[PDB]
Amino acid sequence: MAKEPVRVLVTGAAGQIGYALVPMIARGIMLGADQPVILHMLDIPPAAEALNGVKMELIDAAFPLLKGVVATTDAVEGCTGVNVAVMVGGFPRKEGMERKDVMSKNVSIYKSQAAALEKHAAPNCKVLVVANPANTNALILKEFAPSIPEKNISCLTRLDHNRALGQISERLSVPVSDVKNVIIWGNHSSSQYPDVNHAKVQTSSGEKPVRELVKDDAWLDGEFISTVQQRGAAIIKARKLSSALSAASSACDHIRDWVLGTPEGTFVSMGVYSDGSYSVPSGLIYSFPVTCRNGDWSIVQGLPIDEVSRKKMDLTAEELKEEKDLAYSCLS
Amino acid sequence: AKEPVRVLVTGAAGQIGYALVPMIARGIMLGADQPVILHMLDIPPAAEALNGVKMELIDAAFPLLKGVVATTDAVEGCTGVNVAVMVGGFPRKEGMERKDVMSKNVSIYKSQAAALEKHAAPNCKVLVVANPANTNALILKEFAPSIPEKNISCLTRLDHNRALGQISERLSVPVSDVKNVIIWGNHSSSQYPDVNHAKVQTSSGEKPVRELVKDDAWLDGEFISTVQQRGAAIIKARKLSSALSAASSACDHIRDWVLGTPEGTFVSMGVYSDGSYSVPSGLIYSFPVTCRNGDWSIVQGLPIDEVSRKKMDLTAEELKEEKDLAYSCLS
Ligand SMILES: NC(=O)c1ccc[n+]([C@@H]2O[C@H](COP(=O)([O-])OP(=O)(O)OC[C@H]3O[C@@H](n4cnc5c(N)ncnc54)[C@H](O)[C@@H]3O)[C@@H](O)[C@H]2O)c1
Ligand SMILES: NC(=O)c1ccc[n+]([C@@H]2O[C@H](COP(=O)([O-])OP(=O)(O)OC[C@H]3O[C@@H](n4cnc5c(N)ncnc54)[C@H](O)[C@@H]3O)[C@@H](O)[C@H]2O)c1
Repeated sequence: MAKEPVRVLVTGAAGQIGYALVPMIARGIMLGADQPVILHMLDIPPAAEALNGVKMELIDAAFPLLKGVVATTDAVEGCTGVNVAVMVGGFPRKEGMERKDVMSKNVSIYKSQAAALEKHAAPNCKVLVVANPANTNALILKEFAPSIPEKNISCLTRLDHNRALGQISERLSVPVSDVKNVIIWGNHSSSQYPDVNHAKVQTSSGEKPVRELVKDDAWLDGEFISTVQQRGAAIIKARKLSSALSAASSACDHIRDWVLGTPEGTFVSMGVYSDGSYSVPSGLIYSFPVTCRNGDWSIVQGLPIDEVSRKKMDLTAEELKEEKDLAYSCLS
Repeated sequence: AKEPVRVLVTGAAGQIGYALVPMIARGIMLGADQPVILHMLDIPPAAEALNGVKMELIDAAFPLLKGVVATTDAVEGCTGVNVAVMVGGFPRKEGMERKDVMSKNVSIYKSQAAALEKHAAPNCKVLVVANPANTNALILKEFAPSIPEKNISCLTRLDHNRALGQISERLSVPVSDVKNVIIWGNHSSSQYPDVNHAKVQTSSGEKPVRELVKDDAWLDGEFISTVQQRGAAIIKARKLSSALSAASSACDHIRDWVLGTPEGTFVSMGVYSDGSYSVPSGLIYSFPVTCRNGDWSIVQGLPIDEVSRKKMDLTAEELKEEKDLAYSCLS
């Protein structure tokens, strides 16, 4: 059991995802059962009363790992000293909208808070952008925080990844604990490529490829992909709010694997700063298969890329370039 | 172990249900090594949202979760469950009289008692969260006479955890250093949050709360008022009653009940009274308990001073008034 706590910022903390996420952090799901945490929660002045209400409930839960809660609308205060920053602040989309449709309202948040994190967060702070459009908000953050190490900025495609795992589990009627190594390439949008070519299912007679067990490449290459791409809109249709329980849980998984490491034999999807791997342009926030060790991600190199995969990977890269240019047009 | 535990959450499409099901799926309720199957029960007006909750549980890829049943059929929901967390109900809204909140909620517990008693697994442990918590649980117990009486409880653990939090904040010490407050009686503003047996770990050993606070005026006055009124404070702040903290405290209640209370610690649970502490028998009333082998045991013999006695009796009388009101709703 560590004595030194980790300071974790959650922005957007008075909203749906924040409310689902902060108790998971307090209970040890993000950084481990033996790691005390201090929470910093940041929202905006219209939500000040609700934000204080969330803090009151965190206190009321008597979480033994929790060693402090700062609940504020002051970004300097919220960002000071933080070691992990999970950026959820921003507007959600409504039923019928695309994830890109909250760009105009949200990208200015990321331009502004980039400077607060750069000046005030702990030097090696790990940043995870959840708010949509996730990759482009993270890219804007990176470009306005040039002194944050490029490796420390990421966005959340782990919910797309977990959705893909869940679809395979349901299709095959096997526990999701037995399914691994799907890949989400590219943008958190309908251009993502949910790829099962490298995915495995543990069975009583060994690890088997997903395609070998599904025996329906047509489904995997068609309805499976559109189901994963459109899953967030399906949740909003069912609930009248977009996917907070599963987004919060997936953000815990993203940070946990990044900090504590991926298990041997497993890789996961993370939106990270592209370096030229897989012939994707460098300088995007782009989702890749990664392993994590010693607190750093490493792209899984050496995977075979067929021509269909190549085209999908290039299309999503081009969409990310277009979104970045439109984001700058939305900024002053 | 290997075989999953089946956990029913009723009211699963609501605010507390949404906060609670991922905690169960993560292992917070029954342990990090214990696979679980969820049964989620709601009512037809919430069927689409309930299906959305199941869709998100699948989307989260929870490795401990081995199945999800989402239903509006109470028999299906209760079949074979080993733990039942009853959150279904109607929270009080402006314009609802006390009798209106009683009538709309206790009828659920009369009805679902038969489904639980006939279909749940033997030795199923039942926790009623929905308000009025103690009275809903008493109605459930009375209509499910074949469920062992010690297997029905209600949630005062949020009141208990609130009292721990208030002491932590007053002393500015981590809440992990505070233990052994007691919530006596009703989950309501008549509860008695008692610190006379509570301790705080310090650099010079465990010390009684009263010795460290050195502010009997606060502990006997505003501290009690703050805990009694805290649910109302959450509503004022958020425009909704507690959910994150209710779900977390329900996990703590079940986890301590099933896995045992920690060494040296007792916790508050609303349980079926047997005459202990000169509290009337046959109520659901919150007591300090330890848990082992899946059963609670009241911590007996704690000294009760005159002021405490009066508070313990007033909350018992309120429970008798609620029971009479419940009965008047059930004909
Ligand atoms: N997989 C993903 O990456 C994923 C999944 C689901 C939702 N999302 C996105 O997450 C975001 C939050 O969704 P939600 O449902 O919690 O929405 P919400 O409206 O319930 O919460 C957003 C909160 O952000 C706060 N906010 C606005 N500006 C802020 C600022 N400058 N600083 C800090 N906080 C600010 C708001 O006041 C609000 O409390 C949305 O953009 C949503 O589309 C992402
Ligand atoms: N510490 C406590 O004991 C504590 C704390 C907070 C809230 N509560 C109480 O918990 C309950 C739930 O609060 P909430 O905020 O989640 O309210 P909510 O309205 O969001 O959720 C209640 C859900 O119960 C469902 N419901 C109604 N009848 C049902 C039935 N016959 N079977 C199954 N489900 C049924 C509803 O459709 C709803 O989805 C309320 O009674 C609340 O007052 C208790």
